[PDB]
Amino acid sequence: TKLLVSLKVLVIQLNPQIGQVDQTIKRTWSILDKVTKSATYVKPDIILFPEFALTGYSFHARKDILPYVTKKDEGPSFELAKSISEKFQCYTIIGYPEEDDEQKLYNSALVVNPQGGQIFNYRKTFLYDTEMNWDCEENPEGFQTFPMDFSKCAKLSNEDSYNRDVTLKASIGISMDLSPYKFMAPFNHFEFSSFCVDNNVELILCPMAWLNSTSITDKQTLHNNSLLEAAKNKIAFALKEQGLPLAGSQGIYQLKIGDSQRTPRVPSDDSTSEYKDMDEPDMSNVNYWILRFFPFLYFKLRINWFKNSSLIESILGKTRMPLDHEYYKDKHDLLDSEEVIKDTVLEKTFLGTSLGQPWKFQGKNAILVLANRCGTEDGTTIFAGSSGIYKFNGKKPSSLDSLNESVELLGNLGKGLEGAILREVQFEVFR
Repeated sequence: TKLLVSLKVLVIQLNPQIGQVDQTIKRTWSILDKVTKSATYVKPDIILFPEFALTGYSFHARKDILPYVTKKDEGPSFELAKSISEKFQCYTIIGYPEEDDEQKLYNSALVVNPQGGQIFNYRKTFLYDTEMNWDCEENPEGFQTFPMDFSKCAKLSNEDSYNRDVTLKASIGISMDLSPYKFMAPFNHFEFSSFCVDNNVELILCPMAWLNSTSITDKQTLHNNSLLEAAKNKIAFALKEQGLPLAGSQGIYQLKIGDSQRTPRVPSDDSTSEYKDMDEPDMSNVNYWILRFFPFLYFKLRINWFKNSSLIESILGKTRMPLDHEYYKDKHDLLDSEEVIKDTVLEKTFLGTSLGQPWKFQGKNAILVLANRCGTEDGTTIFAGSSGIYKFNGKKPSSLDSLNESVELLGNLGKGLEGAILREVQFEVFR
């Protein structure tokens, strides 16, 4: 049975700096106030914040982050999300540094329902180099899904108002989750987005602290003080030329609240990665993010892959998580066996292809909400901003970027300004 859904989605984009938790919270309440006063404001059903939204990101040592960690149901990030959720009767999702009872540290995203109750806590699964500075653990459950009960957000197709409830299957992916494992795995594994497709996820939520490529990441540069000093001068000039302090922009809010301006489809060029034009998205990253969701994108060649059964072995052979992942540290050939083929195996995909269909996502819908922070840290690291909302429409009739019309760019913030974007998103699910 086809069910139409309408969700009001609000994304908050922040430039948090380490040691400014109280200031970032104040700016957050300032943004939310401005949002409610917008001419085309409507109450959000869900509000999504970035990775480490209140704390800053580039922690260099366990001792430096310890004053900012919290239990999943205590502390500034939880209390903020609970207050927001009660004031807007919505789901609120925020990234925060977590500590558990056993003194283990994670990079996490907590989820609070409209009643102010914490219904989920997701831990980052693929870690970035920075997490290794402070002993961050991998999520021992690997990628996870969870239900979100939305009240009065759905209707049958011939009905005229969104008066029915719906439980959507959701998944959170925190920044690096979208990348090849450790940047070492094959690009074409598309681990996170394959997982979402495999598990028929409908609402994909991504708190991020994702870099613009002007950032200094070359390891030899980072560990040669002379090369590093020279590199830092380059970034300093790039911020100064933009009329910004080195940490980037704070407190000047770009608001796109309830408008329907879509983001222009653009191929990545040798200029789309430049840190200029703070109110425009980084289209190098927008295109790359879209590419990392390849299994959700229409691609003509899948018909040949399926016809020739070219991916059957890849499909049967793929494991739930990378073999060396935390998942298996404590969790555990259908061809040459008398075990039957289970439903779950028939749900599995590689490159978007399943055992049963050339393109498993074909004819389906999914919504992607990406909340990326902006600003700069350590004089080396420039975050890409460009938070946005996307619809994968599952339609046929093959570019690997924003030119591909099976994805809809419902709206983005700029690469450099704090702010907020609200979009009403309409899509279908089947029940």
